[PDB]
Amino acid sequence: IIESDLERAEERAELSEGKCAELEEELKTVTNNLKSLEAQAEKYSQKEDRYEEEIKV
Amino acid sequence: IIESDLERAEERAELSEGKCAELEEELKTVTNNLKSLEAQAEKYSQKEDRYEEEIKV
Repeated sequence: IIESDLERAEERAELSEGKCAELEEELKTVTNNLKSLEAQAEKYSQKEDRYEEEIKV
Repeated sequence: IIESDLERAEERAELSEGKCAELEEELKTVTNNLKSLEAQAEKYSQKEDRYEEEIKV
């Protein structure tokens, strides 16, 4: 039972590690997509500012 | 011994699950930021156009 629970504890170490690694990849993916969207939103906020500067002009 | 490895493997499952949950929370935070940023990148692209339109007008 204990060996099976070790296999399970280890499986859970692997599953939770596996999944946390999958989440690291999902996280990096959404972080990179966030950075892209943030950079995009920022490029737009910069364009908004360029226009705002030009709007003011 | 197997139990000690189990406890450690379970501990790894808990530590890894800890990380899994932390990454999940970060994933969701970042993903939620991604989504708010998707909304902002688009609202900003729209503002890029509303402002461009204010310039054109």
